[PDB]
Amino acid sequence: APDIPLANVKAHLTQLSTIAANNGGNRAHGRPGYKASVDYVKAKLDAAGYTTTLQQFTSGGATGYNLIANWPGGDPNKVLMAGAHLDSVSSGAGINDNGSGSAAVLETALAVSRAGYQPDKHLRFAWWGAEELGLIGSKFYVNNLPSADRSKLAGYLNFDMIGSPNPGYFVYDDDPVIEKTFKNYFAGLNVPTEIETEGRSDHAPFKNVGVPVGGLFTGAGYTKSAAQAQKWGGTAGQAFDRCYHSSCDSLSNINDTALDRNSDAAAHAIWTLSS
Ligand SMILES: N[C@@H](Cc1ccc(I)cc1)C(=O)O
Ligand SMILES: [Ca+2]
Ligand SMILES: [Zn+2]
Ligand SMILES: [Zn+2]
Repeated sequence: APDIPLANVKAHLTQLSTIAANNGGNRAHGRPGYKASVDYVKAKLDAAGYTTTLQQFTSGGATGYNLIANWPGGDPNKVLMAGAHLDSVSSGAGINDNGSGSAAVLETALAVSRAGYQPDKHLRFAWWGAEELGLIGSKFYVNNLPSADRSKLAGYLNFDMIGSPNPGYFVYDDDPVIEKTFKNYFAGLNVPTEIETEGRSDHAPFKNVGVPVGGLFTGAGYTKSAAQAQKWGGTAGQAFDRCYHSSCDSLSNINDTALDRNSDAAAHAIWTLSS
């Protein structure tokens, strides 16, 4: 797998930050900063050669969108998906929650095209709307995916909050092959990981219909323990993300090292699991 350039991921976050500032301070469902976020991500994918689909739904009286991006080619009967919710709460720009996962997934999709990769499995990336309303976009996708297409899914990888400023390195303890893939990447860095428990994200509708899932998380409102600060640094007794769901979930609310490592781990897992 390629090394995902941290600067490229950070540049997507800058664009999402400007989109929030240009649209009332947020990227929330039913508000213009969300569709503007979709438009940015979709244009990058279209230019890289993806087949993109805007999947519309209505929730709360307002139109929502999921953005689906299929990389042409690969085994139609073995589809590997990766995704991230692209909405924020209305209090702020949602840069860690979840610009971080959205940007890592986008940069991995662009890296596939830059590398000339032809995965054996068909790759499909997704950016979900209305996750903050209760997983509404990812539930809509799974609810509207015919059972014959559901059975073609080899896995769903989820990235939701992966740049927390006082990070831990959590790996979902779900499908064993996906989990092993992520833990192997972190072992090569000599960075320990822990099982995710803090978390309620967009892998749940896939997990609940038997699709193998996994993912990465760096923590939200829970407090980092003394033991976790000893293994990862940062500040014991402070939240992993002191700006969770806050107006201060801005460009300053990112730990570059965690964003870089989790973005690189995302690309590692997508390459490994697709061929
Ligand atoms: N989905 C939450 C943040 C979150 C990430 C990962 C897990 I696992 C659980 C929760 C939100 O959007 O606020
Ligand atoms: Ca990198
Ligand atoms: Zn989130
Ligand atoms: Zn959230």
